[PDB]
Amino acid sequence: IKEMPQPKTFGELKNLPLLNTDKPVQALMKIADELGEIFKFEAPGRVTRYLSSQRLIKEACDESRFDKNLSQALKFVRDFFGDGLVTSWTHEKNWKKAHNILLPSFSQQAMKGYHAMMVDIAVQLVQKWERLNADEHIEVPEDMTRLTLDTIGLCGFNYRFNSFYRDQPHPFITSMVRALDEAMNKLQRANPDDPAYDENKRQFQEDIKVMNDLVDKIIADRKASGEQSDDLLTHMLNGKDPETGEPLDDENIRYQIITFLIAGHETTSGLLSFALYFLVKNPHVLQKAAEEAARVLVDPVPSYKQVKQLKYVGMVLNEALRLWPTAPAFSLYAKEDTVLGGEYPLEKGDELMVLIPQLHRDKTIWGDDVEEFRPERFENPSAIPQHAFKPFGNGQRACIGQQFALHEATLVLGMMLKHFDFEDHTNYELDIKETLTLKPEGFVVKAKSKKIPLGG
Ligand code: HEM
Ligand SMILES: C[C@@H](c1ncncc1F)[C@](O)(Cn1cncn1)c1ccc(F)cc1F
Repeated sequence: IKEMPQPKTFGELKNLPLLNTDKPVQALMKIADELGEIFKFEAPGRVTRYLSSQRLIKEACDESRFDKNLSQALKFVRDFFGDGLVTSWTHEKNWKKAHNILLPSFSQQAMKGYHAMMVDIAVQLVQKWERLNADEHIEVPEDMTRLTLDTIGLCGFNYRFNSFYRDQPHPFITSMVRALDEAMNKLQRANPDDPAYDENKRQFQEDIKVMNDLVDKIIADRKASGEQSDDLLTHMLNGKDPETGEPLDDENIRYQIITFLIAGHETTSGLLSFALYFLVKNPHVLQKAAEEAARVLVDPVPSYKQVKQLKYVGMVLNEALRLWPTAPAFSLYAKEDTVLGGEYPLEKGDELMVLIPQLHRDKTIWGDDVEEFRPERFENPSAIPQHAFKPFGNGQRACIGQQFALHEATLVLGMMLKHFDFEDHTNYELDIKETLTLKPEGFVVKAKSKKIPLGG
């Protein structure tokens, strides 16, 4: 029954120039602040409706009426991730097949089995910071990415990236980032000329080969191994579908490996980085979290059971995900003609985009203090209405890695708070870099050891 707001248009380009910025999600949040709970965004040949209120998003999350959509971003990265779990349609046969095969790799029982290898990498992080000299500082997102990449490599695939042995990032992730940048930049401007893009397109082939060589090696080293593994790669290679009784095909396996290597570390690094940012900006909250870590983590290394008792650290992480969910949007399509919210008619196939940071600032849900960092909002999880808090997506297409991410992040943040005091020595000004995920660029701290020993 109502007509939808729309931001500024530019002739035949429609709204597209508004995203000529390196911070498009933050630009869309500002449009949502100006225009409200829903607005229409048009580009040449596509329309998207952006949702920001829990009132409308709770309906969008009704899986009888809306299914996951492959947004323009997911259609773009499908060039690399193929029909892996993140980039396949719900009704593409390999989605449910791979979901069925890999679900058991993300249970609590699987988490108990990953714990010792998560501790392996977390101890390496703590030892790096213990070994810094006087007046040296920490590049926070850089070291969080070292940890999370190593953790998914070791836990998932028994592969050691050995990121803490490197002063620059592992070539695999440099090659991935550079291949994606090149693929993006290429979508514009006189492409077959003298240099083209890659110094005549050679660097992309090299970067593609880096990624294919690593996938080759992860698979070959497993098959040649005379040790028993039971990890994510075991299920990828050998798990049979409970429905059809067949394993994943070889091509899809390659896509799942690169999907999980990337999905399994990037957003978790961003979460750890934002959580430490908010802690040093809210020293009362840091103190409360540090007291919990000291009281709970009484052993030289944490046990799985002790990580489960880091209740306040978990609330800290959820509140960082509330303010800056590091995968900040997900996309849905209308299965049939329908009316959203009693007021906005949709046609079959219409795209809805959930603007998660704005959902998480809905004052009718959280109160007027939405910009404050207050972990106590999560003291009682049953008090949060359904579909108010969605940093991991929705329904059967929600993040399969959610518990892995939160166990890793709770473990590591707990050990950080046990072993160091933290100083915001530069009075860092939050600068949020946007790729397909969010991170606090240039965030640096100093860590003063509490001199607490690590069986590390
Ligand atoms: C705090 C960290 C993380 C956040 C915020 C996050 C966020 C998300 C979101 C929002 C989705 C839904 C995407 C969509 O609807 O298009 C998703 C799906 C997915 N995530 Fe994550 N994720 C995190 C960590 C992880 C980890 C650690 C892994 C792997 C170990 C992972 C693997 C996946 C996969 C495979 C899917 C697709 C699930 C499916 O459709 O079957 N994510 N994640
Ligand atoms: C969105 C993000 C993600 N999704 C879900 N859980 C964690 C994440 F970290 C991402 O890593 C983004 N990304 C894309 N190319 C580089 N990075 C991603 C990973 C794999 C993928 F198949 C698609 C995809 F969008």
